[PDB]
Amino acid sequence: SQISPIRDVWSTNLQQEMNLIMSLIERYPVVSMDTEFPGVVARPLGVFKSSDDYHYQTLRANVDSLKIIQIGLALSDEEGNAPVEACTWQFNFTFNLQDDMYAPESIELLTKSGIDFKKHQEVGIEPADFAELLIGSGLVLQEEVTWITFHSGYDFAYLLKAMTQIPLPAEYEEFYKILCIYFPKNYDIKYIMKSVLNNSKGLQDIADDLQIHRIGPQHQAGSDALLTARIFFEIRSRYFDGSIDSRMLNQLYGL
Ligand SMILES: [Mg+2]
Ligand SMILES: [Mg+2]
Repeated sequence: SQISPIRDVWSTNLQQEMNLIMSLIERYPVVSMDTEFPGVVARPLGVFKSSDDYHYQTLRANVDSLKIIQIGLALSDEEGNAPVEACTWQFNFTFNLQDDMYAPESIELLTKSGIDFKKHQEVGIEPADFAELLIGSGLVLQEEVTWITFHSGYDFAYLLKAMTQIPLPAEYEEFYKILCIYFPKNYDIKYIMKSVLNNSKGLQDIADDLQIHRIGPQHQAGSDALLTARIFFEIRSRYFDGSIDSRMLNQLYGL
């Protein structure tokens, strides 16, 4: 194939690329997702309702405060085939190294991983513009579409933040309720692999183990989302004989 496996999206081609995605989603209704963001800059203080509560209050504090940098969406059909048009889309969001908050370590990691911060400052997408398109796209609010993620608390929180444009709910129970309306059918591969199957490996280590090859750069959301899709179908085949167990629906790792 002579076209790009990873389609990059900027403010200049947002509408075109969303139009392409909208035209494909009915035929390729399995969406795998990842996000990149500027890390964690703080831990909230006090003592907490649990341990997951502490995890949720950490997430909420940082996701509310730190701007999204990339979202990766990889479409597949129900047997794992990607559209020939694109193995994955990578949405690149507006960010300003001089003005915005971030963990310096994360910016360095993203830079080494290939993020063009100057270009994100110049033609990065506004999350709000993306969110209007995403909500009307057919990908969310639809039981017909399955979302696939990995260790997904922050990743899903960033998408909910984009769509709602307001601070996240104060308690996990409320976050979970609203999340399951926008993403009514989702699987977290980390929950499946570690919490159910007692395999603690990370995304890349699972792919290496299963001999699944990565296309694109590690630690970029497009490539990470595509690897997520490929691991999902291989796990479904190897440990679920083709049919994922319904007890794993909508369970997020660590929350
Ligand atoms: Mg992720
Ligand atoms: Mg990633």
